[PDB]
Amino acid sequence: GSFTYTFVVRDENSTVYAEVAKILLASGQWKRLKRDNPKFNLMLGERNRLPFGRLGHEPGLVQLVNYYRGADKLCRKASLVKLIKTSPELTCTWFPESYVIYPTDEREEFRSSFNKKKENEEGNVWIAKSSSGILISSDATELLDFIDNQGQVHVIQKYLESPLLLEPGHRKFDIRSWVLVDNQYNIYLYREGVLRTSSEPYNEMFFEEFNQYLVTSLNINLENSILCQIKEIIRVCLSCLEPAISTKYLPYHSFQLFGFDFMVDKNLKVWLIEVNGAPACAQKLYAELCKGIVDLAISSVFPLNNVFIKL
Ligand SMILES: Nc1ncnc2c1ncn2[C@@H]1O[C@H](COP(=O)(O)OP(=O)(O)NP(=O)(O)O)[C@@H](O)[C@H]1O
Ligand SMILES: [Mg+2]
Ligand SMILES: [Mg+2]
Ligand SMILES: [Mg+2]
Repeated sequence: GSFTYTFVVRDENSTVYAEVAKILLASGQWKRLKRDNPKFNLMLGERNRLPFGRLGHEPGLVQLVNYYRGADKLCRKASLVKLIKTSPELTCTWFPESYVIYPTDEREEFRSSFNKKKENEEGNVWIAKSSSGILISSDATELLDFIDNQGQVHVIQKYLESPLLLEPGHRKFDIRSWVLVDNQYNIYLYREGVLRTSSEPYNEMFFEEFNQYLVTSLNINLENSILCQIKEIIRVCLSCLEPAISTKYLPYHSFQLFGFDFMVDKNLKVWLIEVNGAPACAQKLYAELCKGIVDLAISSVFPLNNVFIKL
């Protein structure tokens, strides 16, 4: 329809959306405006503290923003924990046992869990992390100190003592998928992940080789084990969040890119450890990705004249 849409960029430092800001121009149908110009169709907003209250007011403007208000209820450690312990649906065998500790909480239920394991004489190594410096120990009282020492509401999570290692180099790793949730709440998983292998033994590795280390050194395949369970976790996590961030009755549209962080243990079991709301990408994939975003979440709303899986 030879029409030209408009957009503002409120986050100059996002490499994922500094990229998108381009691919748009590439279609010859988009024009970037002044960061403060309110006549935009699409707003590539800021990582945190985004002005959602001013969306869908400008007369006649249908607006889309690249963040779901309230999506931090899944992205912040402490929140993610409450969310899984709240909704009855969350059968969460894939989520490390976790407790929120306020410096000044669940440190009482934590101690109970800790002591129970101590008497049953089983793995009792935990890791204390900050919701937004990490400690890994077996001493509760000590872990709790660390928390109180530096006020910042930490989370005490059960540490995976039996992690699937790699080689050469026998190093620990973690996988990270990219999930795109559009304005109608369709979920799309980019066919490519990325691993963050460790330097010292127990570099960034892609699904290219890793799909091999699962066969040329193991039994099953990349799909028949990991990629299978990963989909289930994504689906339930976002399904439990929908009610609290659905834009069905809001005066504007919303879409968002999430970066899920997983881990695999000895028995090839996949655990969820974190979900990042403003994930960057590999310098390599930054292209086939940012184009799926425009295709699936932007152009789907503002029409112009495989790679993704729909969970
Ligand atoms: N439950 C767990 N069991 C085993 N290892 C874990 C667990 N949780 C986290 N880790 C490891 O701890 C590392 C850092 O934890 P993470 O929760 O990602 O912290 P962060 O605050 O986002 N910081 P960053 O190190 O920049 O990613 C991860 O890359 C994992 O290798
Ligand atoms: Mg929103
Ligand atoms: Mg996004
Ligand atoms: Mg992290």
